[PDB]
Amino acid sequence: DACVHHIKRRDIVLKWELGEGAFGKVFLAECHNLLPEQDKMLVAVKALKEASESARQDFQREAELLTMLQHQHIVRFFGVCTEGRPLLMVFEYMRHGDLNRFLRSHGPDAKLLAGGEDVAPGPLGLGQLLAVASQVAAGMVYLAGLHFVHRDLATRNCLVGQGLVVKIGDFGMSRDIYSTDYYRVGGRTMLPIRWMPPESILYRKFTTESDVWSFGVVLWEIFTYGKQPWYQLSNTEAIDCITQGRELERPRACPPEVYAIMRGCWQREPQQRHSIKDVHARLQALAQAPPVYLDVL
Ligand SMILES: CC(C)(C)c1cc(NC(=O)CSc2nnnn2-c2ccc(O)cc2)n(-c2ccccc2)n1
Repeated sequence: DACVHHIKRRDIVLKWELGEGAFGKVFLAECHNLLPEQDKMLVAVKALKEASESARQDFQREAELLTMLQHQHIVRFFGVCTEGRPLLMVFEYMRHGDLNRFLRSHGPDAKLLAGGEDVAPGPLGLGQLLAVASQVAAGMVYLAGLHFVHRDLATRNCLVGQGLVVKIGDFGMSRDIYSTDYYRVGGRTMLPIRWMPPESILYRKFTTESDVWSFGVVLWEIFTYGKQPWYQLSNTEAIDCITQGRELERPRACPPEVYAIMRGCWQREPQQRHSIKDVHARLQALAQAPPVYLDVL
């Protein structure tokens, strides 16, 4: 509560709504006197929907976590606004939205119409995809370092910004645009089953090793340009396939070495999976490698 930075309401000017959840409305806003170099900048502002009693504590833990967890590929948190209501959380605005939307909007069958400023026309090339994957991996190295377990790693939970800087976040399981990416158990609990390893589905254990599995699935989302994992399957069919040891096929756009990295994440025994530090190293080696090398994959 003391560690969390505070922003005066007068310094925040709401412009329009960006999105909406069950836990809050997100707005694009101007924030004044937040930084030295920038006299005025753009921010995402989550206004708390104070309906339930516990939402105020979730707000608090979110703001506390995001004040502690800060890194180049984690969503940037600037502080809260507690003076008056509704309570506001203030974030760095990422102009391309979520990585899933971005991947789909530069998929295959994308002509010269897509592109400009920070991305080329049409389908993202191998270098761009490896760049995306390396950044996410870097963010997961950091969380792995602090022994944080994400539990909902997926492209829909990654933001993309100016110059394709990618940062990991977590936007609840609240937005209805991605409700089919969860399996509703009974009432209110939602499970991202298609991203989950067999030990998480069967035994309900979430660890650093279950995140690496999920990164593996993010790597497949990236190389399928935002395709849902197991899109051909219903939820229960997916649970069956994942628990019975079935693996997602190599995507068309994905070369063998990168599929090898995915398979590294998908070892059935958690112990046998490669560390996120190794995966990042491999991807960044690939991301930064010269054109001559990459053209031969
Ligand atoms: C870092 C970690 C993965 C642990 C994480 C991140 C978050 N939180 C986020 O990622 C909210 S980002 C966000 N929220 N509202 N709007 N918005 C938004 C919209 C568009 C933009 O361009 C920019 C921002 N958590 C977390 C922790 C506890 C409870 C809930 C979430 N954990």
